[PDB]
Amino acid sequence: PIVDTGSVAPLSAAEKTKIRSAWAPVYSTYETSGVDILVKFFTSTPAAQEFFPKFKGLTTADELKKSADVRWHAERIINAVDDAVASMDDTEKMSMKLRNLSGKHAKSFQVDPEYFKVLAAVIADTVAAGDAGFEKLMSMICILLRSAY
Ligand code: HEM
Ligand SMILES: [C-]#N
Repeated sequence: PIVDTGSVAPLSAAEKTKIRSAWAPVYSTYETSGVDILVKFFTSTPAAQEFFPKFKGLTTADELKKSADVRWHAERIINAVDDAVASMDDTEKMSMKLRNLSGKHAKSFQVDPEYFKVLAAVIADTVAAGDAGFEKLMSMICILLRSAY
């Protein structure tokens, strides 16, 4: 499972390899996959949607699915994960951008951080359900997201 504390053991070449092949298709169909992830997130975690002003009034899966607002936002989420994927070998680059995102989330949007690991789990389920390699990358992501709190 995905954790947002402690430290993560380094990825092995096998992990890196599978993360990359599983990520590919999700990224290339971002306009579709991105929406799916958000719909899934908000229907199972309704508390979380309140932290999103732009999505006020979208009360159904169908409404979420068809809102352009959700689509544009979702692409920014995919692009950020994609940045992490692309940077697995360069801890200094990876970290830098995530630390930045962390600061924005705590001081700018002021979100409750308990949800980072919940969203990250919807992403892992979408990309490759139960893959241990993918869950580690997602855990590194969550740790870093919590860094500015
Ligand atoms: C996997 C974890 C997540 C990633 C990769 C992520 C990524 C992002 C990105 C890339 C942005 C845009 C930053 C910018 O405009 O410069 C953003 C904004 C935002 N995020 Fe996250 N996020 C994550 C989790 C969450 C969660 C769980 C919440 C709610 C609890 C949240 C709430 C927000 C809000 C409210 C905004 C601003 C929306 C707006 O007004 O445009 N994020 N996020
Ligand atoms: C931010 N989702």
